[PDB]
Amino acid sequence: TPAPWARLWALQDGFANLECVNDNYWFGRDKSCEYCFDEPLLKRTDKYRTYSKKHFRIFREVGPKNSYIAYIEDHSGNGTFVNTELVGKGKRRPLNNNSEIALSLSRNKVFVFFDLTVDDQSVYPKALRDEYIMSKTLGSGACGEVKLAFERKTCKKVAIRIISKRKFAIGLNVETEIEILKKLNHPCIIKIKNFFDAEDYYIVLELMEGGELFDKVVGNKRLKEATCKLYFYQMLLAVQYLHENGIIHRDLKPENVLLSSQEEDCLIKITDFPTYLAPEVLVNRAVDCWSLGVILFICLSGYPPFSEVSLKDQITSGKYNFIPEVWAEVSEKALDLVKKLLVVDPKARFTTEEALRHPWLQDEDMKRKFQDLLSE
Amino acid sequence: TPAPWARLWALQDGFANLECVNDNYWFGRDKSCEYCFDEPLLKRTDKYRTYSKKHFRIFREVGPKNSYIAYIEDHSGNGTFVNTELVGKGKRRPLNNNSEIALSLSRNKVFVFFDLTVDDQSVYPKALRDEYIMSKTLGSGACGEVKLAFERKTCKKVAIRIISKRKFAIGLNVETEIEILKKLNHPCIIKIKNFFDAEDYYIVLELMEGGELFDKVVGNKRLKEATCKLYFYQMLLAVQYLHENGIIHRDLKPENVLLSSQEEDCLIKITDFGHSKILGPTYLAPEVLVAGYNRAVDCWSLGVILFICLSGYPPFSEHRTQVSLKDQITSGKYNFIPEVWAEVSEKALDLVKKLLVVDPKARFTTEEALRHPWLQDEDMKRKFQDLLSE
Repeated sequence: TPAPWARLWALQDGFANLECVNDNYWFGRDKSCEYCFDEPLLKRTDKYRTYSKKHFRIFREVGPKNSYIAYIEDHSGNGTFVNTELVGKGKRRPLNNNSEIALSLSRNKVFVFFDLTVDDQSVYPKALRDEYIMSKTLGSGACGEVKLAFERKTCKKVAIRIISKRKFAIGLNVETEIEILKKLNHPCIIKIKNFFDAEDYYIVLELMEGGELFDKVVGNKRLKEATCKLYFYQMLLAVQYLHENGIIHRDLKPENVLLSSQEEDCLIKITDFPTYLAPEVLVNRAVDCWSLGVILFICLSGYPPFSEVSLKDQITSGKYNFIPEVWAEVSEKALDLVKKLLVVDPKARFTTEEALRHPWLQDEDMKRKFQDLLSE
Repeated sequence: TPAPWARLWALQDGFANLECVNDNYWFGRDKSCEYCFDEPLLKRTDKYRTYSKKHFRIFREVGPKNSYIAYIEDHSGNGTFVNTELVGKGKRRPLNNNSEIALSLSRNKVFVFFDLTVDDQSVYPKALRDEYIMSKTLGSGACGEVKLAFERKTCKKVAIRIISKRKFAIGLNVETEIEILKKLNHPCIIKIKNFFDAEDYYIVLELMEGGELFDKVVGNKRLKEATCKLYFYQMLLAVQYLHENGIIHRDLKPENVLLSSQEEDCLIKITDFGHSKILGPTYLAPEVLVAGYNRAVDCWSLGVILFICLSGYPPFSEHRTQVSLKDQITSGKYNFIPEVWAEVSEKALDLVKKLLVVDPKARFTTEEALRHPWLQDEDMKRKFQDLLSE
């Protein structure tokens, strides 16, 4: 009934392949061994007599996070070698995937071990795997694991984020909340494509092939002012839409402003509902507006307005780090808007509506560009 | 020169095992194929003629998180089957580890594919792997990945947490900060066993075999008052030590009170205190929901951890009638269920109350807690001392 957690592969003929289902396997000549060097083929060998009555064992054990770890334990006298190195008499070590087991001699390769407790797709609710193929981890979010997946038949990439129900289990909520987000229909917002419920919550989301605004801005590179304008415009529309649907972001940053292609001109899409923390929080819509200011500052300049006395002191006093050499090539209007957005007092800070009316954004050409991309 | 990213395993004799080094492999009868069904052994077969000139390909591709993803693409007419299911003519799909490749017939198993992009040792800085064997992921922290590891020779379990230097790369800091935490020497605090620096920061920490206080307290189970007392005593010593070394926790909760074995009586160890400083709510103090008093914050937290330990439920929760969680906390009216508390001592309840006081100036300090009657148990104190010998 149970699925195998490991395959052992015989390298020399006169050895059987093993598929590990039980928790423990002894290898040796002894009749009592779960895996016995007894096959009358192997018996005529002289190196056969180099192997011990009870040579070595492979086994599982519960991992500190309810996981499973495979170990090998050498009990031989002429040695059990793993990837060339001797384990040793009475000694014990973890068994990595694709390990080589040699016996009596380092050169004498016998088995290759494969851990199946990896990709191990049984780990997921069947309803989900019937629909998707779970792939690599894409990152560690504010929720938990976001993993790559593929639609079984179309073979389309999707992102699946995984949150643990154990996380709130001391003393359900998400099910109603998902449906509200699911109804949302706008081309600059991430679509919540699907939703599953097992021991964990799985939330299938559309995957953005272009990745994060962050990457276009890390390493002292900067974006053409017009590209900044395009992106920020879209960011304003996005945030406003959220605000109008009673959602406040609270954690807007380049790593969750997503781009839709490797083309410079393209659709921005927002996700996930301290350099970026508002000063008033360091002491609710204004919060997102401060964030955009920062995102804007970084886009135009290629460096952050506040970096590492304290980072907190700089923010609460609202004296952003202004480098003339970097800003000289940026427009007066662009600089102006940034300043309006980076205002300590939230009652003074520009609102998104005020930002959209700001002169810097009065570009009927880039507005048309945005409209074009919606056709794309 | 390059290491193989996959092994293919021949299931039928008259087929070679393949070790994938190149980015693309075509399988087929055709001479041009990187893997050719041509061996004069295989040629006499009748099912040999069921295979296509250009049957299928296996290949790599760069993944979104700088990853590599292995795909199979069927180009046959009689089919390429993967784990029983037909891929299909012109079709393409990802190749999971331990996949079975059949050809022409579902039953006709030929290859088993093994992905080697499965945790490899060489992804990490050599200095580290010379010392440790990297194992399974233990979780995703406030830092990044915490993984299981083993000391190369002793074979002792350790936890290694991995943080990315790319994370702050827009516009080093951690190196000086680590040394301060490294000097800390108290049995109820996690020891920072070692530290490495490559493209990523690796921080080797001691692994707690008992996991999180959280697990012993989730699902309506509760702990014997004496076990609460043992744990909480240790928690007080731990927090006091931190406070005396100028570190305020700010995020004390069951998920970061660690236990040292599956035995009920055992060492508690605390974590994420400067790990909640390396990067820069049931447990949030009411005053934070509204200088050297920032300590009260940790003291409120312990009251909560204490409440939960003795009762098996939280002092403040979310319910659709009692309005906000914030309202309950700021007004300090914890949810008291007589049926649950009847078996808990008066003194224990007393201390909880002293810790759960809205005004920080009134709240018990850790010194005040330790002098509280509930904790005047010379027997449990001796127990603690015993475990230090263990």
